[PDB]
Amino acid sequence: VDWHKHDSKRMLHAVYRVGDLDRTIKYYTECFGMKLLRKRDVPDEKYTNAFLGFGPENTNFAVELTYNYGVDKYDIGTGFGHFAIANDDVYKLAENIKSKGGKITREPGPVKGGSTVIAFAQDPDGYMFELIQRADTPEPLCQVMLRVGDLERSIKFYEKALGMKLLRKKDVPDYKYTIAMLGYADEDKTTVLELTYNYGVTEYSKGNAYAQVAIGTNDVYKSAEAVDLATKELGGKILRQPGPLPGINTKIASFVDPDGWKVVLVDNTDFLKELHLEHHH
Ligand code: NA
Ligand code: NI
Repeated sequence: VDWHKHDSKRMLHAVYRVGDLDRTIKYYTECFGMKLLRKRDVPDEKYTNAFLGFGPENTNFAVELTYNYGVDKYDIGTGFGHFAIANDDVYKLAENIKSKGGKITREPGPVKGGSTVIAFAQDPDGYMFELIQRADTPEPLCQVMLRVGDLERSIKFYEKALGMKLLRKKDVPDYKYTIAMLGYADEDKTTVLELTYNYGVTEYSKGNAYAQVAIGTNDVYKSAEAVDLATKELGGKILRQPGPLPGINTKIASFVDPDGWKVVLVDNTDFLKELHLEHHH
């Protein structure tokens, strides 16, 4: 209810799995112009994380790659849409991606109409990146797009569970889809969650590739209460109850939305503590 007004939430990162960490890092840095921000090896649990993006994690959204030792392939499934990168010259960007050995699946040009210039690139594991031409972006990693079976239900869920704003809604009956942009700030200044409904399609597979999106909150207990209240009316479920993780002590909670997409809430202060320990110690 009123807690969302008092909280200061932020989209932190999308977490997903990759077959070859160095290869992805090279593709993102050379083709997409990302920076490698942080890398954490966790050999006791046979994984390595790498965080990449266009600005420091304390002010920007990132991608969090997970490499499970020896595991070289995953199943993306049908529900996962794409990540989007906004850039002021998509023709040049798509040419860069090709010249670095990357793959363009949809050549640069205006969309449906037109006239926004877009392109699509495909990464080594198969994840799609929409390239969107925007003149002066403050946050290039600008969308995570997921498919959903009931858009109204989802919009209400992200509003009530997570305090997101419905930023934009666009129905395109000519092509049998509707989209919504959800987030914590104006669409052109932030990373949005784009939810896509295809007419008469109510289920998709979650696969095992995409893991979750992480959202920072000033109180995981209060935010998890809000989520639990939402899930009672609309669907989804708390998975990990709010509390500190052993050792590091970062407070988190996790849940699934009405479609099965996974969200992790992270205590904002604890997240900054994590970043600090990596970078300054
Ligand atoms: Na599309
Ligand atoms: Ni210190």
